[PDB]
Amino acid sequence: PRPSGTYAGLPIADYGDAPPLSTKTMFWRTSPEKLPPGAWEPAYLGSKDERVDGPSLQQVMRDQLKPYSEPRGLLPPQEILDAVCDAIENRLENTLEPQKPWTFKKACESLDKNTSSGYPYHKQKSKDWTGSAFIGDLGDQATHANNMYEMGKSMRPIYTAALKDELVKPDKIYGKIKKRLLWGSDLGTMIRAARAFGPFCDALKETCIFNPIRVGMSMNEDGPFIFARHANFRYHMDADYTRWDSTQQRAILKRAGDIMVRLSPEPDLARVVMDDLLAPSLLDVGDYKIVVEEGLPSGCPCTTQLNSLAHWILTLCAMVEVTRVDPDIVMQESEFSFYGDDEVVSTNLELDMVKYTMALRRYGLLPTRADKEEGPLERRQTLQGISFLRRAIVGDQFGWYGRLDRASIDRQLLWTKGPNHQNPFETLPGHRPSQLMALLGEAAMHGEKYYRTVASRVSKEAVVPRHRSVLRWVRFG
Ligand SMILES: Cc1ccc(C(=O)Nc2ccc(S(=O)(=O)O)c3cccc(S(=O)(=O)O)c23)cc1NC(=O)c1cccc([N+](=O)[O-])c1
Ligand SMILES: [Mg+2]
Repeated sequence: PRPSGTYAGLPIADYGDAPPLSTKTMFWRTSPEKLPPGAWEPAYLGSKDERVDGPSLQQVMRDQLKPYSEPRGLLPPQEILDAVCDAIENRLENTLEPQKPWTFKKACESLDKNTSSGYPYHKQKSKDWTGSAFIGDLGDQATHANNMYEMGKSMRPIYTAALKDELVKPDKIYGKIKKRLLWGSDLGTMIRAARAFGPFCDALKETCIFNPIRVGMSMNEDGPFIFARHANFRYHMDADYTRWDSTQQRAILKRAGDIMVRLSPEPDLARVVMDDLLAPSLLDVGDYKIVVEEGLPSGCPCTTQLNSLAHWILTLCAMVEVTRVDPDIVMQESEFSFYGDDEVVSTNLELDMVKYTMALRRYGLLPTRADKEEGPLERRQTLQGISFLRRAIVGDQFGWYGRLDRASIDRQLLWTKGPNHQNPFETLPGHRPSQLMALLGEAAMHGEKYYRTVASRVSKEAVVPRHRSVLRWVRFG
């Protein structure tokens, strides 16, 4: 750890080991025809992107790192924070079934084998996986990490920075180029965090309908119940935060982590891992590993739950600050849904929206109105039209459900995933059945008319069910 200075506003701690940022996309066009105006396309691919002449990917990454050197917003008032945290912990103790510890074997099995091991080998995890265990280098890395876990010994996570290959609005390619920062965790940290927090994460997933952290929900199976519950409350809103992860305070995440640790079956071992996760983070940006003291270190498996929990603490602190009602009463009078930064907030309380917005902003968060104008967040008295997990919530005669917007459905027709390549507009030879049947489902939820337009598009080239049938399957079966 010898070099020094400042990289993208953040301290340099060492030289970096990360491989080069990706110059390819997994998205291919489904026909050679020209795309409509305003059509979304895969994010910028760097100096070799034929579509535009933009900055280096490393510069694009430096842009994403800016928010992490911004100053934090403020802690909620301490007396409110303490009471909110207690009420959250208490609700979780009243609902979660105690779990057994996770074994090394279980931890290994849980890892997604089709992503990278991160530092130091940067290889797809499948490559040292036998079907039942890690061998070779990953085996060594995993076993060592597991030993350290069992001994309650600290290890420093090393995260690897990347940029997300996804379809984006054209202006993010042909205007001011943007591309989203991803933190990839090192396999050692994944093994330790899996063993320590997999149990809590499982317990919490079993309650995803009765508790606000919805991670693990099935939209088609649980959405109807989840949204029917929200609708029992009068006022509905969604703060639609900007840059949620980069604006988090580690002090808040430490509060969320404390709760996770105390509700874990190996709390002394889990405490060591959570402290490592929340200590100033080492992020490999290629040239340098830099130190990031603030924001969400979003590599590991449990981080969505941790982030969700931090979301819960802040939303509730803001509501208590403004309404001056006790946390437990706010919770009696509300239904929340959280998935990382994504929220739905339903309440019977008459919130002073201007005062609510100001408190969120005082905490360093960046809530945004639907019109992106300045001023206070808005609320409505129907759940319908609020979104969660990229679906509009819709109510009808049969009940509530989540519907994918037409535009997202169109997009999945224009593009298909396949191996990585350099030119997005290239069509993939050689035809995705189950994915077609799913698309018909979503199309169906928009009526027979739109369903039929999508149904023709699907027939090419390529068992096309009737609207009424498929609707019934997706809504009820
Ligand atoms: C965030 C997100 C973004 C894109 C997709 C998604 O469906 N992507 C795609 C999958 C498969 C294909 S395929 O090539 O035809 O097989 C896609 C093809 C084109 C475009 C997409 S995409 O929507 O633009 O990514 C595809 C899914 C998600 N994930 C969710 O909607 C999601 C996340 C967590 C939980 C739930 N959920 O419980 O409903 C749903
Ligand atoms: Mg939302």
